[PDB]
Order: sequence, then C-alpha cells, then structure tokens
Amino acid sequence: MQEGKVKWFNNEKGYGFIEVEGGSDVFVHFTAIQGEGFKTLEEGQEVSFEIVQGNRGPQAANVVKL
Amino acid sequence: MQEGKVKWFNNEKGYGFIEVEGGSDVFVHFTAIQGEGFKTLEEGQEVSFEIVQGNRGPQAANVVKL
Ligand code: NA
Repeated sequence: MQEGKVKWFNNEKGYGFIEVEGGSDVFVHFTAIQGEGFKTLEEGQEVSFEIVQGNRGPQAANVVKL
Repeated sequence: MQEGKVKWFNNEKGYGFIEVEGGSDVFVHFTAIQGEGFKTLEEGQEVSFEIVQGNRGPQAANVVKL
C-alpha cells in the first residue's frame, strides 16, 4: 500500500492515472475506487492504493480518497 | 471476465474465497466487490470477476454479483 495523487481522470470514460513521487504512473479504473458515492476522481486528489498485475499490466486496487 | 461461485465469505472479516471449476480457489476481499449493495458475499453466490496478481498472489478484482 502507498500514497499518490490523481494525475488526470476522464470522468466520462471512468479511468485515469495516479502519479507517484519517484515512481511510475499507475492506471486507475473507476471499479477500484472505494467508498460511497459516484465513482470518480479529480486531478490533484490524494489517494492511497495497492498495485496489482492484470492481463493488461499493472493497475490500481483499493483506491481510497484521503 | 470469469465466473465462479462463492465458497465461503466471512462478513465480519471482510474476505473469503471463490471456487473456480477445475481450478484453484481465488481469494476475494470486500474491497473488490462492485455495486451499491453492502460489500458482502454469501456461500453459493454466483459471481463474475477478474483474476489479478497481488503481493500475496492471485486475488479477485471487479467482483459482480450475478
Ligand atoms: Na512520478
């Protein structure tokens, strides 16, 4: 588990990227977003998350807005 | 996706396993469950899901109650 910030997120398509200090960007899909409410993220939002490896490569899991 | 049947799920602990015919049971955590319903599952419940690799090995992602 670790922290990063949302780099960008396309609300219509429901995906974007989390930027990591000193590391590679991590893909995030709306299905990973935790909590109640409409599943979206805004640029600059601080998040915690896990990285998992799927058939398309690394992606975020368990994305919590801080 | 992929289909399976919940083998067991402990709603206090927040996890269980999904049985996959002719394959290994897959760990499922509550954070993977989709929908506005309670993030719980029950024995025998049919689900669709993605297998991803986490730091402890294979686990379910994108778990939808059918
Ligand atoms: Na970076």
